[PDB]
Amino acid sequence: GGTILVVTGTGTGVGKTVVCAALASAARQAGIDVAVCKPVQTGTARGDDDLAEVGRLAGVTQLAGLARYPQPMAPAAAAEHAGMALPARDQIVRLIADLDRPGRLTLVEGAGGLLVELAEPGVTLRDVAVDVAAAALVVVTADLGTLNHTKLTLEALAAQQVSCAGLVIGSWPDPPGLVAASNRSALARIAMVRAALPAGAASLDAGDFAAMSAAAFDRNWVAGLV
Amino acid sequence: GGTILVVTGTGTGVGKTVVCAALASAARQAGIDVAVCKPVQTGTARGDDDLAEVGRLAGVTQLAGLARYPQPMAPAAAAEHAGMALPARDQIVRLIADLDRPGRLTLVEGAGGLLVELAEPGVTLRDVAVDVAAAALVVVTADLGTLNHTKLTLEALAAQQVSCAGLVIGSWPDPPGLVAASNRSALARIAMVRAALPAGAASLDAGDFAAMSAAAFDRNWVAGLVG
Ligand SMILES: O=C(O)C[C@@H]1CCC[C@H]1C(=O)c1ccc(-c2nnn[nH]2)cc1
Ligand SMILES: O=C(O)C[C@@H]1CCC[C@H]1C(=O)c1ccc(-c2nnn[nH]2)cc1
Repeated sequence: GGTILVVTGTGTGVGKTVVCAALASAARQAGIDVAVCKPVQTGTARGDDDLAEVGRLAGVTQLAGLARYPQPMAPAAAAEHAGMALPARDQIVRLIADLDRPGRLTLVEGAGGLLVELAEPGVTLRDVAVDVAAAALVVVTADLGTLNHTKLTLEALAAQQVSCAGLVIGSWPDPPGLVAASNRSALARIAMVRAALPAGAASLDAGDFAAMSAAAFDRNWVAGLV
Repeated sequence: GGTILVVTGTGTGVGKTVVCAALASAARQAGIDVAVCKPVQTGTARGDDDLAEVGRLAGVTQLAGLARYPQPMAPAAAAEHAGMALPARDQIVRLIADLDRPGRLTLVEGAGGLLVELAEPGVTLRDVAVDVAAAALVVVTADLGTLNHTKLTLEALAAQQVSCAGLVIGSWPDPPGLVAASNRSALARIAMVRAALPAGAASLDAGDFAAMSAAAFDRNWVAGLVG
């Protein structure tokens, strides 16, 4: 096998997709083969497609998914509004395990936060992480309230013995501000801050995003992932 | 002693203060003596005074504060900016113990979410609730992402055997969209929703706020809080 990392977040809209793209770009530039799995995607009616984002930003081609739901809701709510169940737990775990191979970094992007239901009955990305023996990278914001949501998420990981690979601030503001600067210092006292992506990084073209990603992550940490 | 309830939330600005006032108002209309304490209050340089708001909204007179910091930040950050220390864990416990009283409902309003540090080193409202054997009333939003934060908060409570007294939706929109309606039904299956306060309840005057508060909570549940 290779390395499987679930990329979760403290909640919704925190930067999970752009962090997945940034780490994939950084890993590829270190020579690592990268695959990204988005088991469940919602909000397709308005055009949401996180895998296509990763492919355009980081050039990844191994992009695996199982289900797409039109409504921009939690997967279980989007599934219910469409009248079709979520995928099975076996579907998600086996897709991830089949993606995994030696020399490869396989990133699993969840929907919303860690305890969001992704499969029936009540299966979350935390359950998936246990099943595939993956560590968890936690995407956090720099905004008011992030320390509480980070601590809650890390405790939920530890409660099921899921290792934490570190934190990433999904959007670092410019200029930072008092709360943002205080939060970044405190976040590093909670867990290892692997990167802070500049605000607006999701809008970069592929070449600019690759330069940003290469500078945002520590090269020794990236190469050490596989 | 009486009944101590810590009033926490899934995060910052979710309605902890208005829920404290609503439950205080509902208990006072049932004849229950209510005290509300605020161990750590930040944002005083902005005029934030949750105790003053609770008294203004619900008519609570027994209001007890402890630590006050100017900046509208997390307690640890607001204290550091002011060159001040956070209170001790026992100081928060003493604040609550001196209010505790048979026949009285003592609400302990937190700052931000459950794992926010209120005392050094890393002492949170969850630790306080263990010290004073209080249940925890969790204020949640109806907005996108609330189920995850609610589940995370309830799991944190269980991890230290802090009983969950229930959930309160801090602001319930009218009319509710698909997300808000979905979230409420899902929330009611995660735990018992004690009330869903209408949006803008914080802007009601004394008379209207009391009428809203009485209608928002099950009278049997409120009455059974204190014997
Ligand atoms: O992936 C994201 O974060 C953004 C997507 C964009 C479209 C919907 C978002 C989503 O999938 C989502 C996941 C969980 C929850 C939730 N958790 N607890 N209550 N509701 C809400 C939304
Ligand atoms: O009580 C509230 O929520 C509102 C008050 C109003 C003024 C600041 C708010 C506060 O006290 C507060 C508490 C914790 C955090 C936090 N948690 N994790 N990172 N930062 C942020 C703010």
